[PDB]
Amino acid sequence: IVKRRDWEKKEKKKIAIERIDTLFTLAERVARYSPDLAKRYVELALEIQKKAKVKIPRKWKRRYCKRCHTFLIPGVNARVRLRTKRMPHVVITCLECGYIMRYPYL
Ligand SMILES: [Zn+2]
Repeated sequence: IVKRRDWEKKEKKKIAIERIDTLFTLAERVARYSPDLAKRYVELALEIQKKAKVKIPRKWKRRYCKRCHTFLIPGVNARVRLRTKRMPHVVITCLECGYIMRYPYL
């Protein structure tokens, strides 16, 4: 039963990650025309993350505003800059609400 429960737990997390990836894919496709819908998809992905206790894929972790949850598109509603005085890092500013997010470049 230990192995069975472990397999089910692992598969459930994989499913959660699969769903999150799909929701962000849809968010990106509808974001430019329907930003409110993209925000909804981002939030559904965040709900799954919370319920399954999983991490958002690397390819999507920086693509939404942690404050307002809008899907971020450089030039449209996001400013992306790099700072290197100390640790090189990416500075992403949500232009819709002004929230600033930083990520390691390396
Ligand atoms: Zn924002």
